[PDB]
Amino acid sequence: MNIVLMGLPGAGKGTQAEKIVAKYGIPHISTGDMFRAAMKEETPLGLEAKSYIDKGELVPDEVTIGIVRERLSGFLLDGFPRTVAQAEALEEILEEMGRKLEHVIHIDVRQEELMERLTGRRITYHLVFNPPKTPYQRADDNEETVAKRLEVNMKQMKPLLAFYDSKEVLRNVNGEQDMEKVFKDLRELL
Ligand SMILES: Nc1ncnc2c1ncn2[C@@H]1O[C@H](COP(=O)(O)OP(=O)(O)OP(=O)(O)OP(=O)(O)OP(=O)(O)OC[C@H]2O[C@@H](n3cnc4c(N)ncnc43)[C@H](O)[C@@H]2O)[C@@H](O)[C@H]1O
Repeated sequence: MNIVLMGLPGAGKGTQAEKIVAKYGIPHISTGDMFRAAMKEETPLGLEAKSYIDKGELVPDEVTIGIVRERLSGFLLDGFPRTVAQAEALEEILEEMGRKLEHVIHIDVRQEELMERLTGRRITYHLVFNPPKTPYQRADDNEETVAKRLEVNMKQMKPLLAFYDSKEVLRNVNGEQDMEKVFKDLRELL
């Protein structure tokens, strides 16, 4: 059970991740969560990562690969690879491990829906979609920062999708649905 979740900021990676972990019971290696853990603990990694994360940019491939390579030593990779260079590195790591990627799952959502999804997010919950009975909000979910995140991720998305689409491991799922309907489709694949 070796799975990769990729998707644009706010597509529903982490949302589906929790459901995948609860259903199947596997490790969940989320670069985003790892950086947030590292940032909060003020480790050297966290410090140098913070500048890029707060800017909305991607942290360099070297350090991102470093952190993942060690941490892999079934699984659910979340937000990795999100560049080709990262994916190129993963292929070697996995061959070095003796475990191949069974499925790469792209959660497809539309750049318009993402702005609303990220701004309305409360941590997950959402103000209009998954509302709490009664009423924190992420630092990088600011309108201005979200725009930078979408810009930067879309650019790296195409080369990846094409990469994995050629490999014949890519599987698109319709992300623009109810949470459980999105998960059902994942179930079908998994
Ligand atoms: N490999 C890498 N290389 C370089 N840098 C890296 C890296 N990996 C991480 N980073 C760094 O990490 C930073 C942040 O990355 P990261 O923390 O991974 O965030 P992201 O990739 O930008 O995506 P988000 O986490 O914002 O959205 P999500 O996909 O988790 O969706 P969510 O479940 O919240 O759900 C979205 C919202 O919508 C709602 N929602 C969920 N599902 C549905 C549905 N089906 N219908 C309607 N609404 C829904 C939810 O309630 C929720 O509020 C990056 O800026 C970068 O700095």
